Parts: sequence; C-alpha cells; structure tokens
Amino acid sequence: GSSGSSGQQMQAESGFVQHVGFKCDNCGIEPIQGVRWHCQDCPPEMSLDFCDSCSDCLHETDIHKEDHQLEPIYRSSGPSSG
Ligand SMILES: [Zn+2]
Ligand SMILES: [Zn+2]
Repeated sequence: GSSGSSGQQMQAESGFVQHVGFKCDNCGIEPIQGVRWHCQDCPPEMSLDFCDSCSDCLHETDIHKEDHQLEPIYRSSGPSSG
C-alpha cells in the first residue's frame, strides 16, 4: 500500500529524484519527479515513461499495450562523469 500527491511548486529539491528529459506519456508531467515507470516490453527506441501518479494507469499505443510491463525507476542511473 502506497500513494502520494503533490502540486507544482518547489518540487525540484531535496525530496525526490528529478528525471530530466523524461516526460509522462499519460498526463504530460515533465520533468518526471519521484519514480519513473519505464516500460519493459516496449523497445529501447520507443521506450515509454510514466510518473508514479500514472504508474497504475493503462495506456495503449501503436507499440505500447496493456499487456506490457512497467519498471519503477526510483533514482536515475547514468555515467555521472567527473
Ligand atoms: Zn503522469
Ligand atoms: Zn510498452
């Protein structure tokens, strides 16, 4: 059991992961804060991303479908050069 909500203010700050570039393909929230649900079924090119809010939502597109699965991405993992 888990569920959280928030508006649009002082969001980008010590509290939740701020994913830049990734936008929710459900509501349209970008950047995506918190956990970024990245589809697993979809290809690496047509990879989708849903916000924790739209994590329990169902979206079906040309490629994406309801059967497809989603991966809860808490923190963003990259090269972190430097
Ligand atoms: Zn959303
Ligand atoms: Zn998919």
